[PDB]
Amino acid sequence: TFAKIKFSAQIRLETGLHIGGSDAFAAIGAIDSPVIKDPITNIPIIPGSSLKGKMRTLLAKVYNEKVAEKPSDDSDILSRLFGNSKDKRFKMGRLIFRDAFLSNADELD
RNA sequence: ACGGAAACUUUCGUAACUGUUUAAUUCUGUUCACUUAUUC
Repeated sequence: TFAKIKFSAQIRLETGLHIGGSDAFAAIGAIDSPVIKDPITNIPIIPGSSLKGKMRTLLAKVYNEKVAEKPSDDSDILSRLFGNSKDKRFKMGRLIFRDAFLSNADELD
């Protein structure tokens, strides 16, 4: 009737990425867009907005039936997984992500 | 050298007792700080 499925995993980075954050003040040697971190502490963290915006794009190009043009209006077979602000049959999404935090500080030092 | 002369409709007493503009309601549904790039 109503179940809760939590996909707990550990994202391992094999190659250093580069995602721009807010302002260019993460250190004393920046000149371009740095990396988003934590407003309280000083640990490089990755938000959850970049995961939904990238996984949906790479998935809607093989599981679709029509050439897309605008978001929330392509491939109805997967629109119920992320959401749709135009279809009256559903509005809320059934896939809630989470801002991944760096928990590798217990053995990095 | 008047059917006149003498004289408070006056004294007393809250329009009063009682009583929620109340019950119900996410300012949210879609959204990578991105694209091209030999520290040689």
